[PDB]
Amino acid sequence: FLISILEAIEPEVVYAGYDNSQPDTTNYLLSSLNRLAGKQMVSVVKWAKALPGFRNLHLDDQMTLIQYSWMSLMAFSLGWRSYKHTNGQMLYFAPDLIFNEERMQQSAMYDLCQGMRQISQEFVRLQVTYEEFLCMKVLLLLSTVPKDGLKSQASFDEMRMNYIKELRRAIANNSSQNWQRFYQLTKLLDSMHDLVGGLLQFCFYTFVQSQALSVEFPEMLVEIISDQLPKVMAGMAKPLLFHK
Ligand SMILES: C[C@]12CCC(=O)C=C1CC[C@@H]1[C@@H]2[C@@H](O)C[C@]2(C=O)[C@@H](C(=O)CO)CC[C@@H]12
Ligand code: NA
Ligand code: NA
Repeated sequence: FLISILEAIEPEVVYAGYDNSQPDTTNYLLSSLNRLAGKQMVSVVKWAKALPGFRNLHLDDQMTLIQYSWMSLMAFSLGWRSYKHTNGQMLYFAPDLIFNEERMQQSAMYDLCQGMRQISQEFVRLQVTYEEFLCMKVLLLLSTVPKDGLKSQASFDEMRMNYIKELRRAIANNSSQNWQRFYQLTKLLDSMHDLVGGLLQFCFYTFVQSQALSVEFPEMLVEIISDQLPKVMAGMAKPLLFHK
């Protein structure tokens, strides 16, 4: 039922509104992705609010969690779309904006693009199911927290454990085979932190020099990044890992 609910609140595909008549310069590609991110942020916030348990958290905890995990959420979903639509060969940012070798090159962030493609490749290797993906995505929203704790810690812990259990349900082969899959899927979850660290570094860097580098960011993103950046830079957040 919880899983059936996740299927129901899963956001509909978001288009980039990309204009292919324009040259694919780094400035245009990055600005287009930032605009896409803004549109995706709207879907993310709406999705989170509809998530069983999220509403029970303090308003500040809700904002904090979205602020710290939006990049991981979008990168993970990108990995899923690329997996389903291109078997992990291209980055399916949006139906109207798919990154091939050429775009990855002109984006000036080829390596980060490959890091994200590696996620899709893991989905392929493990043949991640839609149910597993849905539960894992919720866990990402609940895997980067303030070092000083949350206001509704108790409720948070309970929520997190519920979705972890839901994930094991999706996984459920004998018990040892289920354990192995839990091990592998949570290894994938933990791997998101390092990738996201690199994604956020370039995001913050281009954000800080948005005007000078002519890389546009929509208001939906500017507000969030403006607040998130200092917190992250000061080392106020920490990951909730599944492995040593
Ligand atoms: C959210 C984003 C787009 C939507 C989506 O499906 C998946 C992602 C993940 C990668 C993200 C992009 C988008 O932020 C453009 C970037 C974020 O600013 C890059 C910039 O720094 C551009 O200035 C670095 C990391 C990129
Ligand atoms: Na908080
Ligand atoms: Na792989």
